Amino acid sequence: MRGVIRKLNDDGFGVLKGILVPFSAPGDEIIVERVERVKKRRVASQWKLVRSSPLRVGCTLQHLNYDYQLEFKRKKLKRILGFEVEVVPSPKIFGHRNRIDLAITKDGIGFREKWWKIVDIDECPVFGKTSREAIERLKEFIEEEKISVWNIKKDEGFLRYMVLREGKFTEEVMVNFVTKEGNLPDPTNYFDFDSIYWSVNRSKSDVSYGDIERFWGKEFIRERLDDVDYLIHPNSFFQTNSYQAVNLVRKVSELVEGEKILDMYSGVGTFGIYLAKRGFNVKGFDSNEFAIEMARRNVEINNVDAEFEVASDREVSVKGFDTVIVDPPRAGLHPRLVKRLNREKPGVIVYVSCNPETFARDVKMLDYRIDEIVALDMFPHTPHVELVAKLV
Ligand SMILES: Nc1ncnc2c1ncn2[C@@H]1O[C@H](CSCC[C@H](N)C(=O)O)[C@@H](O)[C@H]1O
Repeated sequence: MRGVIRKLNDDGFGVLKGILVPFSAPGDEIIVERVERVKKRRVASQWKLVRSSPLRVGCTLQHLNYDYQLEFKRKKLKRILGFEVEVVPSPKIFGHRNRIDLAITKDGIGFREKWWKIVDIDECPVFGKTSREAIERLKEFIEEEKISVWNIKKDEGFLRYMVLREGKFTEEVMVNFVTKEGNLPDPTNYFDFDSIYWSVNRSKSDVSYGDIERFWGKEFIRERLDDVDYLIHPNSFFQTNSYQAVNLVRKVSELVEGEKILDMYSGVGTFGIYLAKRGFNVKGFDSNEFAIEMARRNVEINNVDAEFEVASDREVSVKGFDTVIVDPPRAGLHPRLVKRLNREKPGVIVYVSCNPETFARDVKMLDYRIDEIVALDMFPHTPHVELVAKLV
């Protein structure tokens, strides 16, 4: 119950002689007051910081100097994968995030702390100054139009979330008001952003997206990575760190070989479209219809020639490609896809993953070795990292 934190575990929690301590730093001198058990482990729920570590300044690592965050990620990857992996710093570590979902509740605007309690905020520094402006306009909108907001105790109220998105390289901003059934007052006199959306979440789930009801201004905003534009819709996924996303698409384009590329699990075509712009012959697949539709829209606005189709990893053919890129969901690569890759043996596989343990698992099953690998800090202030591996 007393001692110095020696390291962080893989979720970012301080390790003191096999008790866990959240938001602690190696080198912290602490006294553990209260313990609790979380999945058969002792977790320090009340502790006293006696001496602060010199490493100190979802953001569970935000109390740590950035260089130490990167050191923690290097060490974690080496533990999981078995060897040193370079970690590329995010070009920016505040203002880098291009989407935030703010809950709008009786007792404040921000996010759940103690799930029943809201943390009220005036700005979100990882998103940047646009959030301060949106929040301040939102308060005026709510106040002057007397808008009913979420009462979390009863789960009643009209307005639930304000989701803010922006293109870091285009300066376009989209705001999306997610509500229950109702009538949203005209938001046009309160916001000056390029796109304003009203979405109605008609399910019982607490979610920060819903059915598109109306938009004012642009139907889509854009983000731009180098010379490639990507349409952003309230309901479509896009890498959340625009600055690192630039390094990620460049890195993928550098690792592929040949001319014929498969962009497997393409989503909205982040890799495939960038590669088509660079002159590759690209086909991409994803099981999500809406994502594929966005990828097709992206092909059009960039005037490239690439094809995207909806298919499951259980069925996709990998025949006839020079490089196959895979960016699988949390489950990793379907076993049938691994069999197909083993049989067809494309010259190069590029595997992108923010789940190092699943990557490590799948690579053992593939008849390939790691030729090159780097991690990109896509997720500053969290324990997560994005790996990009070239397999041959
Ligand atoms: N069983 C399956 N078969 C094919 N696609 C799947 C799948 N399960 C999930 N997906 C898709 O797998 C993708 C993983 S995220 C991939 C991100 C994409 N490369 C981008 O840059 O934006 C998602 O787009 C998801 O819709």
